[PDB]
Amino acid sequence: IHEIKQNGNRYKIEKVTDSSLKQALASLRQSAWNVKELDLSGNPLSQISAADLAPFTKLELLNLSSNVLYETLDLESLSTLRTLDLNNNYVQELLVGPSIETLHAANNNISRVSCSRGQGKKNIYLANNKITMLRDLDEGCRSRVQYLDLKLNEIDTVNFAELAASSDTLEHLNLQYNFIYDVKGQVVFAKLKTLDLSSNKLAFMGPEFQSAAGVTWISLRNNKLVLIEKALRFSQNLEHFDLRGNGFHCGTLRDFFSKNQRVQTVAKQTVKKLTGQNEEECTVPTLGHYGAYCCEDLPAPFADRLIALGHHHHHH
Ligand SMILES: *[C@@H]1O[C@H](CO)[C@@H](O[C@@H]2O[C@H](CO)[C@@H](O)[C@H](O)[C@H]2NC(C)=O)[C@H](O)[C@H]1NC(C)=O
Repeated sequence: IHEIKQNGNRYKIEKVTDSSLKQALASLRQSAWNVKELDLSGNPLSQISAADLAPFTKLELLNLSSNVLYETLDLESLSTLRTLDLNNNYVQELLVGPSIETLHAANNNISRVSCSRGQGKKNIYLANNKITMLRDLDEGCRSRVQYLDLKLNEIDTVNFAELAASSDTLEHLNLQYNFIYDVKGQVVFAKLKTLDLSSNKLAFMGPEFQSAAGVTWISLRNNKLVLIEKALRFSQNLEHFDLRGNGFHCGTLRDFFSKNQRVQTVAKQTVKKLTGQNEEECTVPTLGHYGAYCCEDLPAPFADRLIALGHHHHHH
């Protein structure tokens, strides 16, 4: 009782099941040359094979969203596919081909993504999955990325070098709501416009952040920052700078802002825009401010001790 609706070279199939999918696709194969987009969203499909889709050699867009796909979705052999949407499924491991330009795969169980070597740019949407490290994405998936959304995953650390194959293409990196406690790596991201590392667990905004010197928008809101690398410099591009919700030593703010006066101004404007106030509200009134941010006097080695003792164990 399945239905194949159609509009030009774009087809949609409804009321299909694992048991009737094979038949539906046979019917579709009758006009395979005209199949540029196939929409299978909303069904109870629990699996689909590249082999099933192999005969559709002109297929550029495939929509599998809101099915019940699980385990491995391997479509690496669909050489023509440019856009794949499997939002809202249960996929654990995902493999896609050399023509992928846009990959929507939010709200799955994904812990592994692989992308065949390609030449174009990639936009990758992986919010709300089970990614625990950037190397869960293979090197193809980390090359020539333009937009990368990894929010609401379980990433523990970040090494910018692992994104070096996107140094010239990456424009947006969202890593908010992970559990990142350490960042390192020096990469010149020539095109990076936005970096979101808010709601992670960072204690030190270190020299690695020169990798983001050129951004327009950056947030480390609601981390656990105590210190900032005084040598960091941002550019005139910066319009949004959010370090609210941390635990800064006053000295570190004085040092950093002393050589980034315009950043101090951007910080104040950013807080004003978001809360209607020129400074953030502190949790403990025994706290003052340096510019817009709360801070405490952690002179001597107290600040360094908070950072070291924050992770008093060997490095994984
Ligand atoms: C894949 O199919 C889903 C479901 O039809 C699309 O999601 C909808 O997108 C349209 C247009 O953007 C919205 O009006 C609907 O509200 C969305 N529905 C849901 C449940 O999100 C989705 O856009 C399609 N993906 C692609 C890449 O075409």
